[PDB]
Parts: sequence; structure tokens; C-alpha cells
Amino acid sequence: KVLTLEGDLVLGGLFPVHQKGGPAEDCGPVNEHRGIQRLEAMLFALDRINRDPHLLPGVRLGAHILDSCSKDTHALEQALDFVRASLSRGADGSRHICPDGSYATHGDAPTAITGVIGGSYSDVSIQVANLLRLFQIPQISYASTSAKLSDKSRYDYFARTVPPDFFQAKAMAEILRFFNWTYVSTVASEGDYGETGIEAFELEARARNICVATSEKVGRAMSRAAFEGVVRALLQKPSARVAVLFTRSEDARELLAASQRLNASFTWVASDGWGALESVVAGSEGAAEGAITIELASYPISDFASYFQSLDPWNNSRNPWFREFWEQRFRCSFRQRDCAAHSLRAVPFEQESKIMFVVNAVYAMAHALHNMHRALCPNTTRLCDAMRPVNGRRLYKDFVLNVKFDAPFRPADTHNEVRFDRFGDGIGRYNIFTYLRAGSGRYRYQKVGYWAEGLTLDTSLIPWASPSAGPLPASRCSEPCLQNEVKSVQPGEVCCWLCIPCQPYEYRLDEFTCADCGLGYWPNASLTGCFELPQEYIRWGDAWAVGPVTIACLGALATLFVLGVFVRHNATPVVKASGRELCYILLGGVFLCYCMTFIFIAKPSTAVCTLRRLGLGTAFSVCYSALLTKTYRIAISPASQVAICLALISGQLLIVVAWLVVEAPGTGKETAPERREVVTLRCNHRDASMLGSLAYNVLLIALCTLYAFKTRKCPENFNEAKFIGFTMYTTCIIWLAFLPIFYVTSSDYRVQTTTMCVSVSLSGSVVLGCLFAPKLYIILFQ
Amino acid sequence: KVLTLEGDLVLGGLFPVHQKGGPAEDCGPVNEHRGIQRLEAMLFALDRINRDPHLLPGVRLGAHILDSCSKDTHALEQALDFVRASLSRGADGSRHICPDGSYATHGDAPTAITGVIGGSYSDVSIQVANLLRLFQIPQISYASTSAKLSDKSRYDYFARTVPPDFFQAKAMAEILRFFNWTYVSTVASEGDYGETGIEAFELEARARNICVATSEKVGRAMSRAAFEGVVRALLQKPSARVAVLFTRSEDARELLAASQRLNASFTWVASDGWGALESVVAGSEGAAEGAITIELASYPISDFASYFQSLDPWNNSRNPWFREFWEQRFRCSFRQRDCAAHSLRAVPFEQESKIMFVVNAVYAMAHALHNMHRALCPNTTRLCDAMRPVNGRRLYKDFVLNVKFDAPFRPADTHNEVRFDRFGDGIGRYNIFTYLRAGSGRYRYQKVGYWAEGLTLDTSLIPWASPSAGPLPASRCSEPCLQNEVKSVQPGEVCCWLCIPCQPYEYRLDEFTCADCGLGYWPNASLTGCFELPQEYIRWGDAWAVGPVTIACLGALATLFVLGVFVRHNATPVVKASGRELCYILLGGVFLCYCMTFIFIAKPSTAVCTLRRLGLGTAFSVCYSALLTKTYRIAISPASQVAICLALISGQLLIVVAWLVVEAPGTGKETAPERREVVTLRCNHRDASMLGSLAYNVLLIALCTLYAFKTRKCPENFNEAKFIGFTMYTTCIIWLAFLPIFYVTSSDYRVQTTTMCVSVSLSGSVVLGCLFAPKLYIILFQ
Repeated sequence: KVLTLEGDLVLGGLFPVHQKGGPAEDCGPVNEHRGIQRLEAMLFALDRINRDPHLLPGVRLGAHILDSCSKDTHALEQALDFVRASLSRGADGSRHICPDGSYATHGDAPTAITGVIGGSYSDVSIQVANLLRLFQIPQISYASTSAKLSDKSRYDYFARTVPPDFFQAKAMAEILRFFNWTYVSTVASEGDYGETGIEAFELEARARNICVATSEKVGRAMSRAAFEGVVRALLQKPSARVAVLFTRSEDARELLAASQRLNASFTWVASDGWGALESVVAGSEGAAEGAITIELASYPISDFASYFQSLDPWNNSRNPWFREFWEQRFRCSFRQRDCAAHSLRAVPFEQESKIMFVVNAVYAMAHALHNMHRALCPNTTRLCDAMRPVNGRRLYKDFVLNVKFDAPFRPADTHNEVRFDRFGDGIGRYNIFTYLRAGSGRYRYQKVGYWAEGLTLDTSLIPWASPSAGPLPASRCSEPCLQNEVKSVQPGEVCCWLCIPCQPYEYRLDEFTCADCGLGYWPNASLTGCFELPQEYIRWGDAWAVGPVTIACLGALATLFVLGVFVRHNATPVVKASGRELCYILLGGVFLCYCMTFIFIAKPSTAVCTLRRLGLGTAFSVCYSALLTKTYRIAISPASQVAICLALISGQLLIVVAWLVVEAPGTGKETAPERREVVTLRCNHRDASMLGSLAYNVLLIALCTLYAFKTRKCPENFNEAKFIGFTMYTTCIIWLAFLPIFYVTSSDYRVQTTTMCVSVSLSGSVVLGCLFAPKLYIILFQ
Repeated sequence: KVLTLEGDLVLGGLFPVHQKGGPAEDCGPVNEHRGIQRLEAMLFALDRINRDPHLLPGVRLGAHILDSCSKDTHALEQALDFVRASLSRGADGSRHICPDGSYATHGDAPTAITGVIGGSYSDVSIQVANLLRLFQIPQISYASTSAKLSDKSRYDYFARTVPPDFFQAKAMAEILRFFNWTYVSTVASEGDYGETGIEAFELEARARNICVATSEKVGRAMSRAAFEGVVRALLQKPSARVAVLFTRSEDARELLAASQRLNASFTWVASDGWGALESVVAGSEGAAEGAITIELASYPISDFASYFQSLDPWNNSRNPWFREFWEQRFRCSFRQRDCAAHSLRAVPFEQESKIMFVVNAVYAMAHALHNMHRALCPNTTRLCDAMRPVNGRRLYKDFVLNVKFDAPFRPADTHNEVRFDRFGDGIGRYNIFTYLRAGSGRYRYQKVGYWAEGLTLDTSLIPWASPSAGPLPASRCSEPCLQNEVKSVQPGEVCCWLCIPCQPYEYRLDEFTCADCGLGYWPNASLTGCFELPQEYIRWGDAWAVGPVTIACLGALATLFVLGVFVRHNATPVVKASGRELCYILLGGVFLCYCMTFIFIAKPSTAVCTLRRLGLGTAFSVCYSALLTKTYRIAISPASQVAICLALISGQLLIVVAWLVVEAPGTGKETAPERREVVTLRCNHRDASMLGSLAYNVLLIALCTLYAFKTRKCPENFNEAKFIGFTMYTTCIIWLAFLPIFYVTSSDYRVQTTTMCVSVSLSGSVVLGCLFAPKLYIILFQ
């Protein structure tokens, strides 16, 4: 059937009056929820346009409406009808079986259609758009929610009033960023609807500072085992309790039913698939707590409802499908003439949510036509003779794309308009519905805000945001930490991470990995890396170092007293027949060893440690030489004993200096604990062959001293002989005690060194006392 | 007009009978080169199909041909006619001015078209493909060379027989890789054809081991200044002498004219735009030398020509445009009845290159129809009643894509077939034409090879490759070099580079950059990097080192002789009242200095450096102490002089050893030349405070010796006194001479050290001789 209303400017019309019915019938039984209501809405819109004094005052508006019944071949044939009526007006009727006349001259062909207002489903809209691409005719839809038509490459002459899916994805992104829900999951659908929406959502996510936890898809219909598996995979992540949904109504209902059966609480926000329908939450009211829903902006129209109420098949015979709709709504037949008793005013009527979009499309087309007529021939309001061929390219790319007008039948409360972007898509105007948990009984959706160009909503109506009694429901991954514990570990996630402290001795210079520097130095607080840290020149405490200094001072005082007693008693008979010069050399050696023991506790460094070990070796050599001379020079001439003593001392000094110079006495800093500040404590001259050769030389010197001491028949000055014997015995005992002590305490930092220094000082003091005792006894006797 | 031929299965046809003529007429005057020839070819093809016993023996074949005249609206309306005839057969004629009957029942509507054979230009092909995409009808073209239709997303039910532009780009890539022409330039065009070809060529280039020099584009038509500028930019590169061209015929002719005007020799290969046309090379014969041309594979048909020769408007009234073509070819009108005198056999006829392609398209459609009829209803050869509704989806995606048949009117020489790829495009078969420089007069194209699936051509007909007298003309960038000079520099090119040698001391580890290692070591030949190179322990030559060794041996022999003379003459009066022990100490010091001078020419190392400098300092101190003792101990006790001498020697030794240990005597290797092998020649103990303190101590010792030399009234042993005076004078002179010599030659490698060693050896020998002369004189006197 064809619905034709006369007029100079006629517009196309497409509405699915019927529904799917299989290949048995033509295309299916007549529908009464989508097609007839939108058809009557378009008729009312054109009636108001014809009666509008401000809009199109001179010329009227025609109407050419064809059935679509949600079919493909039928819609294609109806588009062929439109194109044959529009373009084929140039060629007359060809030769056919018509014997009355050759061709039609005035009738049998309507005027060229200016535009078409039709196409609700995705497939029919795609087909109409692809068919009307080449014929240079504009096309506007009213329920085209598919986002695959936004591209102008495949669909150029196509516009829509409802917002596409990427607008809804942007609204989802805005409502997620408003609540700081960076860590969010997504659920897709295997149908035609949802894939482009999820793609746009993921693109907007990866665009600006937000990521996604997981990406799952749900099929059309299968066993509940797959639903249980996918919901378990969703709830597997403990930190994932918020997710977006882009599925249908039945799929959302079954998902909520499965969630209620599994008894798990979540905070779910969905797309327009949920909507304001109540059948999707039937039997699952205690499972959608704290849910956010996106509703398409649509307000009821009082004038359209009043016009639809006063409808009857008696005085309104224009619409051919009106009788079919009347027979479908009320079970009756017009043959028996019994349908007149029924009235439409008695039965309650609910307006379709798409009526406002249809009337907006019609009024936008009317405004575009008015603007074209005003900008083309402004001489008079009558029809211009220069616009008889409908030029769709100009009317599309010059007028309808840039429209600025207020919404029709809009209440004084709202302030909205109708515009189109560069892609010919309507602006995204949505409403936010919250699952309010009102204590007055049942739970129902509550309007809390709207999203047109900017997100403007309040928390005064949100149940989990109004009192702020507890923490705001949000999913976060790695937010809590500062620039003190920088380590980051990522098991399987790239967007977020796990903020973990690193080692305290490791520098902090990168926000993804922790760099571990050397153990001998600590990082700096200037945020530049890990380098050396300044140490102290003096490390030993004053109280502990006072002992060695006091011992050295006492030894020096004893040596000075012995030297003074030897100088004063220079004419004594005991010192005359003895090594007076050798006694002075021994006193000088004692002074030198005391000075070396005092300097051994100075600021440690390379030269410090080398001088300390050289002084220790020289002290050992000079004490051995002094003992050997006292054992030898007493009895082998008086000038050869000191000569060979100095010779052996110089030889031992050269040996030890060679042994210490052949090695590599560095100045490294080593700390015993794992994480501690490294300070200079000991020299790098660790266990090597130098100390072994020094110990071997000391042992050889001790053996020579013992061989010289083996004499026991000395009848002259037995007191000094027994004193030297006791002194060498004490020295050997101290050396034997310090050998295993130093060998076992070598791992110590300052205990072994201090113990060895104290032992050396005590041995030197004992030797000085034993040397001074013979001179004191000789002075007391004579 | 419509050409209708009876048949159960009717095939569609579209041909541009007319051409562009402006909006004044309908669409333009009738053509006689493209439309009528292809229309007659299709008519002859269907005529042969009807008489073919092997192909469609039972059922005939219909025809429905509509005019296109290379337009958009006309072709759109004629495709509208096809769709109205095919799909609208379900519904009868609507109510119209026809008063004879309600609607047509048998006539006024032909059967549904099974397929359509039409579309030559790009725009008409795009329009037909976009229109017939929705009605599930297959479409095959005969001259659709546009490559933007290969995608199945926008054009799914579209097939072609001519190869698209990407096949030609692949053929160009193959013929370029055959000649090893990696470095090539490209010239594009601003028209509709050429952009996708250049894009595919660049994609194939960047795909596998070949790059492009430049990418220029030429507009449609402008002044010659732009052409001169673009050709100058093309010839700017000296190594660029090979170019590909994807332009039209007129553009190629104008470019050849500009090149002949500029007088530049080039080797240019072009696309099918050049072809075998002779008007494009008129006036520019001496400019396209050594040119390669791609020609579309097309062979003449004898049967089609014989059928076209026997044509007349008397017994052939089917074609409506035949009368228009006859009136266009011969200037006459059928009103005067004077056109019968002219005959088509008299005037020569040239077959169009697209005749074979449309014939192959029609025969492929017939083969697909036969295969479908055989695989659907194999019961009988008659038409099946189950295939009355033409199902285009199965007929397309099951039969026309996979066809295996030989080409019609196939000459026994060639071996080719007709196939379609996954995108429904014909296989790429081209011919290679070479600008042969034959000495028989004018120059013309010569067929040298064909390209269907693999490049098979010979050089026996190529003028620049048959004798191989000179090098093959090829453009290369950075081919000549090996893994010996690895450096690479790239001024403005990324694909190729410039192969330049690097520094010989720099290791080779990457083919893009040269890594320069340290100067103190040379890279290895094992291709592992740059590390240290083994040196020699001994560096001084044997002949040069024999001098110092001989001097040391002579000094040691002199010292031994002096010691033996002193030991034998131990009872001499001169040696009795003198320092005999001091003489032995001086002899030992001479032996020590000789040993130090001998060891100073050993293998250089850290310990070697320390021992050498310590021995030099000890020798200086020992000679100073020996001189001081000889000046002092001769006259202040006999046991105190040697004591203070040994004390001063030990003090100087401690001073010099401290000065040498406080420094950092490394073991680095330094080479004087910039690029030479580094060997251990000079030590790390460079100019510092240690040598300054040593020189200061030596100067103080020399000043003390000179102060002791002030005695001039010695009456005992004046001979030894004057000998010691001459010795100390010679030593001071040698030291003063070696000071500035060393200060000036420190920059040398081995001259300064050898000179200093020789001077030290000479001074030691002179001192030994002066010391032995007094003992020798005393022995001679007594």
C-alpha cells in the first residue's frame, strides 16, 4: 500500500507497519507498537507543518509513505518505488500492453520527492542509505542506533536524530571519570549491536588516562554453564567490582538472574540496553543494587497524544494500514460492522519513545527546506520556478547539516536544541537513572542527571553517595604511595601496577624499575642517582684511643728517662764495658716504635696504612737488632757488631718495603653489614704474601735471638742478663698470644687492630722497663 | 533505446555508444571506436554461444543491452531499468492512466536478468557496482581498470577481466628486480588513475629489499614551467637515471617532449598509459631510447572481424544504434537513400583491444551458467524449473570466482587461461615492448616477453643487453664495499647509504655506525670488539742495551779489582790511617749502583719502576755518603763518622721511599703516535713532587760535598785528594749536563732514559777509576 497526500513538496516515508512472520506470508503480521504510532506521528507533524503560519506559509507539504514491515526485499522494492517516482519522470511511459494511450502526460507519476524520513532497524536503514547514495537525495532516520553508518565514505547522504554508540561511549567515559572509576571491566555481546560500542569505549579509555581490567563477550543464547563460567571469570578479580554493559534487554535480564542465583554483589552500569524497562529486573530486584542506567532522552507530547486519541476509520480514510491496526488491536471484523462500538479513548495509550525523534526529524527537514527556499528565491513565499529539480546535494551539505532551532513541544523546564555534527549525527542527550533504595517499599529508577554536552549530575539522590557514611564505591589498583617507596611490580597488567617498596640502599630514578647501586656507597637525597657518601677522617673514639696514646706516652717517657740515666751515668763501670752507643740506638728504636704505635691510630688512608705497616716492620726489625747487639756487642769487635746490626736492619727494612710495594695497597671502603654506610676502617692490604714474609722474618729473628740467649754461663752482669731473658720471654709470649688472636679475629673491624696495637705498646713498655732496670740497679749500686 | 534478444536466461549489457557532449544535447554524439565495436563483439559472442553445441546445448541465451554514453545519470537510469525489469516482476502494474486493462499479465516485462556485462569507465563502473550491490546480482566488466574497486567491502558483487593497477605494479616490481634496479625514481599523476598504482608500487618496494629515490606528481595541465621544474628536480640526483611512470598518454607525450627539449638521456619505463601508441612519440623519437613499455595482452580475432565485415542496416535491424553508427562513420542520411553505396569491407577496420576482454567476460558468464545448470539439476539439458528466480549469491560465490577454461579463439602459439583471484580480479598478463634501435631506419616497439605468473623474458632483443659491449645500465647507491671498511654515512636517505671507510684503530661491530675505542689499545680481528693487545716484555734492542750492560760489567770489574787491591794491600801505611771499612762500604755502594744501572733496563712494570727509582736514589745517597766519609773519616772519631754516614744514608733512603710511595705509580701504556700499538715504554711515575724532592736532596748532598771540598791545605795524601776533587768535579759536570738534557728530552720515548742510564754508568765508572787510582799509586810506591 501507498499513503499519498497531495502537495507541491512531497517527502518520502518508511515505517515497519508489520513485523517478522517468516516466508509463509508476504513479510509478516501487522505490528501495533512501532510502525503505526510513528506513522501517525509523522502525519501529525506534517499536519502541524501545513497549519504552521511561521514555517512554510506559502507552499504546502506533500506526503508519500510506504510500508517496510522490517524486511529487506520489501524495503528494497519500496526504495525502487521512490526512485522510480523521483528520477524516472524525465522519460515517459514505454511501450506496454496499455492500448488506451501511448504514455501518461500528467498523472501516473507523482512529483520528485525532496527527502525520505524512515528506517528504524539497522539492516533496512543500511539498505536504504546504500540505495539512495547515487541518486543525490537526502535521507534522515529516526531509530538508527548502529554506529557503523557514521562514516561518510560508505554512507554520505544519511543523517540520524538519535545519538550513535560512540556518543554513549563518551557518556560512559564521562560518568566513569566523574566517580574516579579508572579500574573498570566491560561486557560485550555477540550480536550486531555492541561491538562498535565496546571498540569506541576501549579507544576512549586508551585515549586519556584510564584503562580496562578485562574484555569479555557474551553470545546470543546457550546453556547456563557458559554464563556461569563467564560470570566466574568476571568475579575472579577481587579488585574488579565495577563493569559496563552493552548488551540487550533479555541478555541483561538473564545476566542479572545468574548474578542473583550466584549471590554476589556488584556495582554495574549499563548502556541503553537496560533502559527504564521493568521486565529486565523481574525476580532479580535484590541483585541490581547501586546500578546506573542510561536512558534515551524522550519526553511525552500532549498534542500528539490528543491527536492520536481522536482517530477512527470513518472520517480518516487516508492511512490504508489504519484498518489493519484497528483489527489487530481489537479482535473484530469490518464485514459484520461491529468494530464501531470500540473506542481508542477508553483503552489507555502509551506513547513510543521514538515519537519525539520522528517529529524532530520531520521538523528539521522542514526547517532545511524553509532555509533553502529563503536563501534561493527570497522574492516571495510562493514556490520558486528555479527549484523544480530537487537538488539533494545542496539541500544536504548546505542546510540540514547546520540547523539551529529549538525542540518542538518542549516544556519550559528543559532547554535543548537539535543539531548535527560533521558526520550528520545528532547530539548525545542522555538521562542518568539510579537504582534508588527507597524505604517506602519496592525499588524503582530515579532520575538524577542528564548528559548533553557536559556531565551535570548531583549526588543528592544517589543512595550510596548522599550520606557519605562509608567510603565511596570505587575500584583502584596502585594509587596509594608517594616518592619514597618507588618499586613497581606488574604480574600481568600493563595499565596499572603494584606499588611495592624497594631496597633502602637502592637509588630512585625511575617509576617502573628499581636500580640497585653498589654496596660501598649509598644513594643521595638530591634525586640524582647513587654515588659515594662523605665519610669521617677519624673513626676511633676518643675514649678508646686514649688508651693507646697513653701507652705510647708512657713508653716515650720511660725511654727518655732511660736515656737521661744513661747520659748522666756515662762514667759507670757497667756502661763503660758495654754498648753505650748501642744503648742509645736501642733507646732511639724504642722512641721510633712508640711513635709508630701512636701514628697507627691516625686517619686511615693509603699512605697511612703503608706507613703504619712499614713502621711495625721496622720496629720489629730494630728490636730484634737491639736484642742481638745486646747479646753480641757485650762480648765480634766493638765496631763490627753495630755494623752488622745496622746491615741486617737495613736488609730487613728493604725486604719488608719490597714486600709491601710489590702488592697493591688500595684505599677501598668495606662495610660488614649488608645495608650500612661504608667508612674507611682498614687498608686494602689484606691477607697476602707480604704479611707472611714479614712473619717469617720475625720468626727467624726470634730464632736467632733464642740461639743467642742459649748462652747460660755469663758471670758478668747477671742482673741485666736475666732481665733481658725475662723481656725476650715476655715478648715471645705476647707474640704467640697475638698470632692466634689476630688469626681468629681477622674478620673483626677494629677489635683485632686495637688489640694488636695495645699488645705492641705493652711489649714496648715492658722492653723499655727491662732495659731501664739494669741502669737503675747500676746507679743504685754505684 | 534498448536492444532485446529473446531467450530464457537474459544477460544484461552496458556500452557507451555515445560520448561527452555537454548538457546541450541528451548526452552527446555517437561514438564509433569504443561502444559500437564492443556491442557487436558481445552480440557475436552470444550468437556463437547460441550455436555452441558443447556450451548450453538445450536452452538459448537472451540479451538486454542499454545505452550508457559515458554518463552518471543516464547509466543510473539504465540500471534502474534493469532492476525494475528483474526484481519488480512480483508485483503487477499499479493503477495508472492505462484504461485498456488493470495491469499486464504476460508482456510488458522481460524475464529477470541473470547477469550484466558492462562498465568501461571508472565512474560508471563505480555507479553500477554500488547500485547492483544490494539486489544480489553478479556484475562483470570489460574495461574497468580502476584499482580502488578491488576491495570486497564496498564492492562485493563485481568482477573484471582486465588486470587492476596493483597487478601492473607487481609486474613493474618484477621487471625492476630482474635488472637489479634497486635505486629508482617514480613519476605520478594528479588524475584519478595513477595514485593507487604509485601507492601499490611503493608498498611492494618497502615490502621486500628495494627502495625509492623520490616521489613526484604531475598535474593535469598547466604551463611548461612546472614541467621544467619537476624534470629538473628529477634529474637533480646524478645517480637517478631510471624512472617509472603511471601517467596518461598526453602527459607522457608532453614529458617526452620536455625531455627532448632539455636534451637529457634517461632510461624510462612506463605503465599501460604509454602502450603501443605512436602519436605519443611523435617529434620525440630521439628521447625515448632504451625504454620499456607495458602493454595489455590482447590478440586479434579473425572470426569476430569476419563477422563485423558482413554488416549492413538492411538484414540486421536488431541493433538500434547501428544506424547512428553508420551515419557517423559515413556522412550520409537514410532519407535520401544514398547510404547503400558505401560498404564496410572497402574501408579498413582495426579491432579494439577490449574486444577480447568482453568476449572472455561473456564466455566466462556462459561457463558459470553451464556449471550452475549442471550442478543444480543434472537430470536433463533443458532449463530447470527450480532455478527460475535467479539466485545471484550462489552463482557469484560458487561459480564465477573459480572458473577453469581456456581462452576463446586461442591461437596455437600462446598458452593462457582465464581465472579470478579472491577479490574477483582477472589475472595479470602483460607484454613487454622495447624501444629497439634497429639500423634499418625508423624505431618501433618490439615484443620481447610476457608476464602472466612469472617473469620470463630474454635479452636477445634488448638493444642495451644483447652484445654486452659495455656495462649494464643500472642505478645503485652503496653496493661496493666489504667487511673491511664498514663506516656508513646517510645525508638524507634512509634506505641506502654511503659506504665510507672508518678509522683503522676503531673496531667494527655494527653496519650503521663506527665505534671508536680507546687509543691505548687496538681492535681484534676475531670480530668481538676493541680490547687490549698483547705486548712484549722486553722492548729495548739487544745492540742498544749491550752498551749499558757492558758499562755495568766494566764498572763491576773495576770495583772488584779495587776491592781485591785493598784486601791484598791491607797493611799499607796509606790504607791503615784511612777508612778501610769506608773503602769497603764505597766498593759495596759502587757494586749496588752498577747492579741498579743493570736492572734499570729490565722488563718495565710497576715493581720495576719502584725498584729502579729506589735504586737510583740509593745510589745517589750512597755516593754522597761515601764522598762525605772520605772527606771526614780521613781526619769526628773513627767510629762516629761511619755512624753518621749510615744515619744520613738511611734518612735519605726513607725520604725517597716515602716520596715514591705517596704517589700513584701505575702501569699504563702510552703511545706517542695517534694510531699505533701501545707498548710499555715509559712509566706512570711522571713529573710530580717526588722527583723534585729527590733532586732537592741530591742538590743538598752536592752542596754539602762542595762545602767539605773547601779544604785545600791537606798535606797528607794529596794525590787521592786531587783525584777525589777531579771525580766530584766530573760528577757535578755530568749532573749539570744531564739536568737540562733530561728536562728537554722528557718528551722522548727511549732517548732520555738511555742517555741518563749511560751518563750514570759513566759517572760510576769514573768514580770507581778515581778511587782505584790512589790504591794503585800506593801499591806502586810501596
